[PDB]
Amino acid sequence: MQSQAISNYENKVEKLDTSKADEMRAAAEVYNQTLEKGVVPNYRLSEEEKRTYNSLLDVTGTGIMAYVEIPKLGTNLPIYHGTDDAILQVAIGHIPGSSLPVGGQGTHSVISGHRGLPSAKLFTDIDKLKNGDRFMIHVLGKTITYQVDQTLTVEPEDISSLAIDPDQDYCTLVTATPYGINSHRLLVRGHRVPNEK
Repeated sequence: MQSQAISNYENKVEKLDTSKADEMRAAAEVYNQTLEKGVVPNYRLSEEEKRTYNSLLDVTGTGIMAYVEIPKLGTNLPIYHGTDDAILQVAIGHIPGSSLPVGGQGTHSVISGHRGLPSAKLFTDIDKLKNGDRFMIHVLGKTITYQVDQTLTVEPEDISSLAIDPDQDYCTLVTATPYGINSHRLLVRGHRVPNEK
């Protein structure tokens, strides 16, 4: 299911000319440059903003923009647009209003399984990631590597650590961590490092 989705993504990417892939990825980077930085993120999009967001990195019909690879956890998951409310029950979703997952200075992308059904087990083992561990975003044939440097457990309202820092390139993985009689969020942040040749 998740394997099939990723195969379908890879097939579409292969069919694309490098020119087109580069054009699509540059459009995402240009969009990221317009986002506000150094502030608590605003994750409430207008209708016009949603239309813009949905039109970007629309590789497959289903709205898969990329996939994440976490070698240590044996995890490979397709990343959907975060407006696709139904599919987020069984798949990872990018948080709209955060940077699209194409990297660059002054980007902080956020991808989450917090809306996933328990049986879906989305990012169920990201609590096992330690500082120094790597994950990779695969987007339109480009590999982008992140090294985890921070693991926070927060109340769902506290998103201040998801701010876009103008001089950094961060990706945060998010999941629901239900302990006690309440629900919390686990935020696993990595910073951009060079790829493994």
